[PDB]
Amino acid sequence: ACSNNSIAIPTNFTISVTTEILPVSMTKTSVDCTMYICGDSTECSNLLLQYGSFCTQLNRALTGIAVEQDKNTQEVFAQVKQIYKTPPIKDFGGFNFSQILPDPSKPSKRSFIEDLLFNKVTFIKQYGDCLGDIRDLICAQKFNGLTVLPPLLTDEMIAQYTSALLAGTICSGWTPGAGPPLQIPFPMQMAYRFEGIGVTQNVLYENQKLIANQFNSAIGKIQDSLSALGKLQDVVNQNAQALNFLVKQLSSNCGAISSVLNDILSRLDKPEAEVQIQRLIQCRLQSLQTYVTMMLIRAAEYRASAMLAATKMSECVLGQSKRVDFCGKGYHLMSFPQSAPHGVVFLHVTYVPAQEKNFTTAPAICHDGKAHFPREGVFVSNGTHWFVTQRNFYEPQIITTDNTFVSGNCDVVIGIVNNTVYDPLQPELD
Amino acid sequence: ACSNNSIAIPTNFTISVTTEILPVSMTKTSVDCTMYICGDSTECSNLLLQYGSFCTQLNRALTGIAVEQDKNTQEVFAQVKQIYKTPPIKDFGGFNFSQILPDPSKPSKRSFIEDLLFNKVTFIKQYGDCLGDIRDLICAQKFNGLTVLPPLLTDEMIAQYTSALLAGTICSGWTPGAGPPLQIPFPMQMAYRFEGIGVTQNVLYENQKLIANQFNSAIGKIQDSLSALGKLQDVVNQNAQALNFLVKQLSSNCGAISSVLNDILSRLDKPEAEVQIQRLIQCRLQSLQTYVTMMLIRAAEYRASAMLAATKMSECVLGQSKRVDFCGKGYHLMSFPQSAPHGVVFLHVTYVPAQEKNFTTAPAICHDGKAHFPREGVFVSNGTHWFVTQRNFYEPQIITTDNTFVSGNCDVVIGIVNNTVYDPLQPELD
Amino acid sequence: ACSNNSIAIPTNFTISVTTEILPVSMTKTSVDCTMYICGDSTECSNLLLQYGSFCTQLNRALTGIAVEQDKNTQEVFAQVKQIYKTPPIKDFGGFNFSQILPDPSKPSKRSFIEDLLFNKVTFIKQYGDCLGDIRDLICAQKFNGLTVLPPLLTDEMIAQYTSALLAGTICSGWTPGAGPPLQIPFPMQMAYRFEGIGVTQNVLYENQKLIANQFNSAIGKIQDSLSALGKLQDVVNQNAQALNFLVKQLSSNCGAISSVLNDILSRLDKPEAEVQIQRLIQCRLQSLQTYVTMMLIRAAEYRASAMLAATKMSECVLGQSKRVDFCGKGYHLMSFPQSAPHGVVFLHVTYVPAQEKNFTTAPAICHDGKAHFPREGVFVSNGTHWFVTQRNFYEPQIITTDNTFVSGNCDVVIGIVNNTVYDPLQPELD
Ligand SMILES: *[C@@H]1O[C@H](CO)[C@@H](O[C@@H]2O[C@H](CO)[C@@H](O)[C@H](O)[C@H]2NC(C)=O)[C@H](O)[C@H]1NC(C)=O
Ligand SMILES: *[C@@H]1O[C@H](CO)[C@@H](O[C@@H]2O[C@H](CO)[C@@H](O)[C@H](O)[C@H]2NC(C)=O)[C@H](O)[C@H]1NC(C)=O
Ligand SMILES: *[C@@H]1O[C@H](CO)[C@@H](O[C@@H]2O[C@H](CO)[C@@H](O)[C@H](O)[C@H]2NC(C)=O)[C@H](O)[C@H]1NC(C)=O
Ligand SMILES: *[C@@H]1O[C@H](CO)[C@@H](O[C@@H]2O[C@H](CO)[C@@H](O)[C@H](O)[C@H]2NC(C)=O)[C@H](O)[C@H]1NC(C)=O
Ligand SMILES: *[C@@H]1O[C@H](CO)[C@@H](O[C@@H]2O[C@H](CO)[C@@H](O)[C@H](O)[C@H]2NC(C)=O)[C@H](O)[C@H]1NC(C)=O
Ligand SMILES: *[C@@H]1O[C@H](CO)[C@@H](O[C@@H]2O[C@H](CO)[C@@H](O)[C@H](O)[C@H]2NC(C)=O)[C@H](O)[C@H]1NC(C)=O
Ligand SMILES: *[C@@H]1O[C@H](CO)[C@@H](O[C@@H]2O[C@H](CO)[C@@H](O)[C@H](O)[C@H]2NC(C)=O)[C@H](O)[C@H]1NC(C)=O
Ligand SMILES: *[C@@H]1O[C@H](CO)[C@@H](O[C@@H]2O[C@H](CO)[C@@H](O)[C@H](O)[C@H]2NC(C)=O)[C@H](O)[C@H]1NC(C)=O
Ligand SMILES: *[C@@H]1O[C@H](CO)[C@@H](O[C@@H]2O[C@H](CO)[C@@H](O)[C@H](O)[C@H]2NC(C)=O)[C@H](O)[C@H]1NC(C)=O
Ligand SMILES: *[C@@H]1O[C@H](CO)[C@@H](O[C@@H]2O[C@H](CO)[C@@H](O)[C@H](O)[C@H]2NC(C)=O)[C@H](O)[C@H]1NC(C)=O
Ligand SMILES: *[C@@H]1O[C@H](CO)[C@@H](O[C@@H]2O[C@H](CO)[C@@H](O)[C@H](O)[C@H]2NC(C)=O)[C@H](O)[C@H]1NC(C)=O
Ligand SMILES: *[C@@H]1O[C@H](CO)[C@@H](O[C@@H]2O[C@H](CO)[C@@H](O)[C@H](O)[C@H]2NC(C)=O)[C@H](O)[C@H]1NC(C)=O
Ligand SMILES: *[C@@H]1O[C@H](CO)[C@@H](O)[C@H](O)[C@H]1NC(C)=O
Ligand SMILES: *[C@@H]1O[C@H](CO)[C@@H](O)[C@H](O)[C@H]1NC(C)=O
Ligand SMILES: *[C@@H]1O[C@H](CO)[C@@H](O)[C@H](O)[C@H]1NC(C)=O
Ligand SMILES: *[C@@H]1O[C@H](CO)[C@@H](O)[C@H](O)[C@H]1NC(C)=O
Ligand SMILES: *[C@@H]1O[C@H](CO)[C@@H](O)[C@H](O)[C@H]1NC(C)=O
Ligand SMILES: *[C@@H]1O[C@H](CO)[C@@H](O)[C@H](O)[C@H]1NC(C)=O
Repeated sequence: ACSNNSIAIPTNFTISVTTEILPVSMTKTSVDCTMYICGDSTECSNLLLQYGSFCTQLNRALTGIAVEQDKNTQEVFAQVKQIYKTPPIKDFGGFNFSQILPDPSKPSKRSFIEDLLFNKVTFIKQYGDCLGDIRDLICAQKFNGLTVLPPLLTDEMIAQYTSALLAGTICSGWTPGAGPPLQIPFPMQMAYRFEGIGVTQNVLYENQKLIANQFNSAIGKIQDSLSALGKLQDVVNQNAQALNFLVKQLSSNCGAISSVLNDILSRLDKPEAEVQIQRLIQCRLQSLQTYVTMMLIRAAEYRASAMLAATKMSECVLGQSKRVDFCGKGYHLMSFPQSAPHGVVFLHVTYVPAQEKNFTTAPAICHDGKAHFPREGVFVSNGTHWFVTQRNFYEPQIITTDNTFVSGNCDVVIGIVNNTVYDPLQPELD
Repeated sequence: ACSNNSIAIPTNFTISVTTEILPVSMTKTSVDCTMYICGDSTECSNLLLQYGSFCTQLNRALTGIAVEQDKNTQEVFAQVKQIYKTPPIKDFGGFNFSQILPDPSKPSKRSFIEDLLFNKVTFIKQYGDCLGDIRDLICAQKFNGLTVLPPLLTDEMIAQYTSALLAGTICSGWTPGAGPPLQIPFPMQMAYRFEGIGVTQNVLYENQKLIANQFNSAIGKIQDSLSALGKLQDVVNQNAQALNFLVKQLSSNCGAISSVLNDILSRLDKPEAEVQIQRLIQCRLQSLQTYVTMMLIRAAEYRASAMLAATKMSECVLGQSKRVDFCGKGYHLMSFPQSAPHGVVFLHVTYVPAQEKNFTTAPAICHDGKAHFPREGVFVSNGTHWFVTQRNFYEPQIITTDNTFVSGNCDVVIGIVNNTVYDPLQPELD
Repeated sequence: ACSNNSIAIPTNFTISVTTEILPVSMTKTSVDCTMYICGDSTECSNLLLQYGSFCTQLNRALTGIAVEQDKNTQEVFAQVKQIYKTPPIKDFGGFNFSQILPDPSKPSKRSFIEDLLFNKVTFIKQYGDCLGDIRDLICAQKFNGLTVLPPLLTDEMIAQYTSALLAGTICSGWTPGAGPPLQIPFPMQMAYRFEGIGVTQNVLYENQKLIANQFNSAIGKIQDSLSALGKLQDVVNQNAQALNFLVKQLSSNCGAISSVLNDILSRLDKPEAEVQIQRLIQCRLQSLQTYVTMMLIRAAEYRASAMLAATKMSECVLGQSKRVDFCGKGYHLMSFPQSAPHGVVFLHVTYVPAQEKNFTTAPAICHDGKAHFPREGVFVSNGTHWFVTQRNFYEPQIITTDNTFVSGNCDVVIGIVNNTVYDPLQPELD
């Protein structure tokens, strides 16, 4: 049976790394509603005009989406204006960051891990294949008005932004609480990260070798850990399917003698063709409207993700959020962002307690008619003596008048025990 | 008239409980577009195929929603992997939790309060009535392709999750800052919750009886307080209305001689029936598309709520958020989650100051040419003497050299007063 | 080259003000689907009924949006129940708030800045022009079923709410951590805002004149700084465009002999008119459905913004969020909300470090075989002597036994230096 004076306190700990993947953006596309609905046909074009402004409005809606996609990327990545140069030391206290930092030997300045992500995530190809030089109208005709737009920010630009966000200000002064995760005086920076989670400084300095070894090992595990990227792979598959719908639907003779305008204008009287053409226009218009509606709703989902990604970057990467399970499970220490196809990947570094054991505890200690409360932390018994220590790491200290405060009375507190508080001044007087 | 040296400090306080209700999920449904649009008719089916892939795509969209609904529930509740057993003490320091914990005597292991919520919130019935054994195709035909899907997680499973989230780790070691709201050494756990809002430990230990009495009373009020659940009742009513739309619309002869396929095929020539059938297909398709669009938009709303509910659970239940009015109005102490039909209910426990009175204050005290600033809290005057105390509870202490720090000069600070700081060492030297 | 013992510490600072603009709400509108689709025509009305409940459902959807718009406003502004009176001092320690507080001499009780916003942001007019007395049906007919609804809360009411939120509780007791940004004992309130960002109290009291001067200057800059409000101007333009779509589309003879019902009923046989009318109904219905869909999606965007605005108000205005870049860039001190057309404007006051210089640092100091760690802050070298100071403002203090704690050993910490720790008791013993 469990009693009401038993506290579990960790005697050891480990450092772990978890991965979060967010779908910041999606491929920018545009559909020319006039070319999609009507091909090389004057009769179709004139009939389409008689249906009013539906076509024009749809172009507007899709354009707005394409613009938002660049806004999303900028809000997430364009937060730092640093250039980012090259660190001439390559040693941050035994810590290995060579796998998260840009590799100078590569064509594209990506880190090893970023490259793993890049080569993992796989209509758009066909459009890309018809182009290469700068003929967009030619391809648009081949693809029935469906075109693909370039991003505002290229892969190289994003890599530069993440290099600035991750490290940036390596050289020219450490900023303990006002800058990127990676800076030269790393051992100290960490000391003020442990403190931020209720772990005193000595814990880091006395265990630098163990901690660095655990950290370096954790990174290696991430490379093998990386399924995994299905969350971003889904982005491409979902968008490709939507485009496939538009293309296939053009072959549907929606109550029509055919799906080909030329086979309606030919071998058919004027008013007969007008009716058949109108039927195809009505169906193709309905199809396009369905597509656009789906894109508007989907785009909203990606916008929400982009906002979250930007928020987490500010609070997890360029800060130390204390929100539970917000920057990963456990006690947040830091985050190292990485670029990825259509999204951002965060490597969250957290502190995890280990090897807990229950010790006997008490509310307060009665010294001489007065109740002494712990200034910080808890009181624990090792079976023969009472000590005062912290909650996130077991390290008993002698209970003295400088570790407690006095309030109320011995006869008021219920869980009061009889122990002795040490007065450090008496030996100095004598 | 008010002066510029008047600070209001609470001399008393109360503990209050507020209720938050969130619509985490909605009933999972599915519509067979082929059966809905076309019944037992070959002619209708063939004509529907001529309209392309519209029907297929709509099935896809609705299926995606049904899946998301289980994801939403899992993100909110499936955060803890504890089993949750039975506490053999039933006494947490005079605190009564019998009304929030599962009742062993019930068929369904719900708490008393959970049961109140369960029996408060009230097409779906009719479908449920035709089934009972496992005949789904038979009902689907009766209900024109409209069917209802079961949840991944049953009510019993949710009750178990909330039991783990609320308490879970009652026996086998208290985890002061790394576990559920309810653990055996409750009086102490609370001490470190009061501290978390700037209220020193003695406040709790000297007032355990009053605090427990207020807490127990507050819970009783909640039972009578529980309108109230309209927020979740709306979920059922909104969804039922949407389904009613689809059913009723089938009776609309949208520019047709009838709304019954059999009355079109009968007493009508082949090409005449084809036209009339196409008109009904076009209308029924438009109706179904309207329905699906509404479900996609609505589903997005519920997804946002589920994400918020999950976030609050992590930060309010399995932590102590300091975000203002995030976990309820006042100073957050803890939260006790409860299950509910189509949602989650949070009972937020907050600290509320009472019986404030304004005292005269000052920036700093001049002792001997040097300005002494409060180490923590404020300086106050009782009319004849100056004392130092905290801000969230009035408890005057003697101003000593250990309660202040020295900076600047007496002649620099504007709101400087002439008082005396007590030096605790002199009596020891003499 | 940079070394691994260099810390940049600010020797000066400035106070800055940034502006955030949020689109809380949008104009409430309603469309009478029956009047829009069918004008003064019995034949059109009867044919519309034959299409079922589409028309009715659309009215429902738009109504729901109009209601949500008032909910959005209430959640953001209706958080405080104070009356707000008049401060008879007009002096908060040299700080000038006359430009953010309501001006008693104006017809509408707005602040100067609020008035700048009001007169900056510019179908709806035409409807507003036909009315003035309370004839809504007359205008509705003139505008083809398109009407405009009044807000629940008028401009005056909002101004009163923001006056309560900004100041409210000026007279009758200061509430250091439980009330609005503006209260009489401002110099002290600020002291506990600087402390909240790791800046000790003396920093404010010794620099009141400089700080007040910077603050007052910053406000003047905002007036000239106020493009700018494009974010809210877009709200009107986007909504106006959507309404223009509905109006223009009524002129489209969507496969019809005309767009005028009277020109179809006249000079045409009964069954011929029925067909032509049905074509117009189908197009006008499709147009209305398109409009409503766009409004539902757009409304969701504004709902998200309203929720964010309300959240920030609680955490930024009625609190001191520590979330990075959440309440503005830099260290958050306070926020002063202002009303605006269709939205809310926040003036964020932040602390920004200035004039940094790198000092030489070290992990710990070895005194006599034992390692002394800083109780708070960092150790720095001025080139000849070691001092201990804080991180957000350079102010060296003598390193004493009361500024450090002892842990581990001299021979364990790597970055250990040989310095002397001062013992303050020896001079008292002698
Ligand atoms: C805390 O846990 C770590 C990891 O288990 C312990 O480090 C291991 O110590 C053993 C014995 O010296 C070595 O053989 C292993 O190689 C170490 N592992 C690693 C990754 O270095 C550490 O000793 C434990 N600390 C305490 C106080 O028990
Ligand atoms: C940091 O990690 C990198 C990558 O794991 C290490 O580089 C590898 O070192 C081994 C051993 O010499 C070689 O066999 C591999 O071929 C190297 N890989 C690459 C990509 O160069 C690097 O040595 C580690 N540095 C430290 C200080 O631990
Ligand atoms: C609780 O801690 C105390 C202090 O470390 C332990 O007492 C010491 O035990 C060591 C090892 O036998 C002796 O060399 C010291 O002289 C003892 N000091 C004192 C003041 O007695 C004590 O044994 C521990 N209790 C338990 C159950 O482990
Ligand atoms: C803690 O110390 C107090 C004070 O010495 C103890 O209380 C006394 O106990 C004796 C023996 O039962 C009584 O005769 C005295 O009258 C008590 N004095 C008071 C003021 O109560 C107390 O029992 C000790 N507690 C423990 C656990 O040792
Ligand atoms: C703080 O407020 C509480 C609640 O009003 C006070 O508790 C009451 O005290 C009176 C007088 O002893 C009793 O008759 C009531 O029954 C108590 N109420 C409850 C719920 O127990 C408490 O005394 C006040 N504290 C102070 C210092 O004034
Ligand atoms: C905790 O609350 C429960 C429910 O209010 C209390 O149980 C009730 O006790 C009264 C008085 O004996 C009975 O008349 C009711 O019939 C009981 N209700 C139920 C559901 O059992 C319980 O006694 C309270 N326990 C404590 C320690 O306060
Ligand atoms: C301010 O507090 C002081 C200290 O409690 C009060 O002075 C004491 O008053 C009591 C009751 O008359 C006396 O028994 C003590 O001897 C007094 N102590 C001292 C040092 O004078 C003082 O009266 C309070 N002032 C007001 C206005 O309430
Ligand atoms: C606080 O103490 C200071 C120092 O004793 C007082 O300042 C002196 O006041 C006398 C009388 O007006 C003057 O003659 C001295 O020249 C002043 N000395 C200085 C350095 O200013 C001060 O007035 C006292 N304040 C209060 C409120 O008692
Ligand atoms: C911190 O920066 C402020 C602003 O630059 C300095 O204030 C200026 O000081 C000069 C010299 O006395 C005056 O001529 C300017 O008019 C002041 N500016 C303002 C706005 O008042 C301040 O002196 C600097 N502090 C330190 C220690 O260097
Ligand atoms: C606070 O700011 C207001 C507005 O800038 C100041 O009022 C202006 O004062 C100047 C100088 O006397 C006049 O020329 C302007 O016409 C005034 N404007 C208005 C709207 O009244 C006010 O004096 C400032 N107060 C303080 C203490 O700085
Ligand atoms: C580091 O700070 C110390 C203490 O202020 C400086 O030493 C003082 O310098 C002043 C000006 O020359 C002398 O009047 C004091 O007597 C010195 N005090 C001591 C203990 O030497 C020291 O010069 C500063 N070092 C540097 C490089 O600026
Ligand atoms: C800090 O003080 C220690 C202790 O005096 C110094 O260590 C000694 O240095 C001398 C000279 O090299 C050696 O002969 C002793 O054997 C060392 N003693 C120990 C325990 O190591 C240390 O060198 C000093 N460091 C600095 C930077 O002054
Ligand atoms: C609860 O604590 C009291 C006081 O120490 C003790 O007497 C009682 O046995 C404890 N309960 C259990 C089940 O151990
Ligand atoms: C608590 O004590 C029990 C009994 O010794 C033990 O089985 C359990 O593992 C302890 N809890 C922790 C966290 O060590
Ligand atoms: C503001 O404080 C000063 C200094 O104590 C005082 O002289 C003045 O009367 C106070 N103002 C009011 C209205 O009381
Ligand atoms: C502040 O003082 C006035 C005057 O005595 C009083 O009416 C008011 O209630 C006091 N404020 C508080 C919070 O007690
Ligand atoms: C890093 O710190 C060590 C120890 O003080 C020093 O010897 C080394 O030169 C420093 N590295 C650089 C590049 O200054
Ligand atoms: C760091 O030192 C270098 C070299 O003197 C200097 O150029 C740089 O400005 C310093 N960093 C800061 C923040 O002052």
